[PDB]
Amino acid sequence: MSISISYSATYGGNTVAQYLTDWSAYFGDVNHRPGEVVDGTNTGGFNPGPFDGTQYAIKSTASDAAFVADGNLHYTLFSNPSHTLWGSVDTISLGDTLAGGSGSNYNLVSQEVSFTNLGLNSLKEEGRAGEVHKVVYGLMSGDSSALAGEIDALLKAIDPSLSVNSTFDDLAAAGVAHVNP
Ligand code: HEM
Repeated sequence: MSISISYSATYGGNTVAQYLTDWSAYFGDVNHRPGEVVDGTNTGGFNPGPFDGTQYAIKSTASDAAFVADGNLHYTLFSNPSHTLWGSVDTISLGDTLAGGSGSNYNLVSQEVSFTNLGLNSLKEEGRAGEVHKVVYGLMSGDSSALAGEIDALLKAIDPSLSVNSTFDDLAAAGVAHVNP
């Protein structure tokens, strides 16, 4: 299935690339790094978890920004290859004001953009070189490059004219993106 994008009308005139840069600047970096994960404040969480589920979500420690990844996800924690997120991601949703987690599915109250039918898939054995790992860990760490590259490849696979340098409105014109009510 080809990529499909939903977006808040607010961002219609933004390029996908520019939106991702800005969102990442707003989320910042949760400092999910050696020596810097010392409590539960920058781990994020799995649904149902603790180390697997159909969602991973994390809140910014710098702002209200948050994201949710939907799919079939597994985190190795200390087990070799350590600190690898692997499995499949179908959807990534970016925005503000995370809700749920506790019997409810994670969801953003302000879902700004959502990218679905991503068909990302990574095996455990790929370790931290897996596309799933790099995409999500990038977002955690203030670098939306990996996500941008993946969306870019999925748009181009539809047609070489479509890319992250298109606006959301451009992609809606091309039938690939859709404004949220
Ligand atoms: C429940 C969720 C998670 C928990 C409890 C968790 C726990 C940890 C802890 C405790 C560390 C630090 C280890 C140390 O300082 O010795 C760590 C590091 C790390 N975690 Fe996570 N983590 C979670 C989710 C994620 C996710 C979703 C990713 C990737 C998308 C990830 C990637 C990493 C990476 C790359 C490191 C750095 C390891 C290194 O450079 O050696 N973690 N994690």
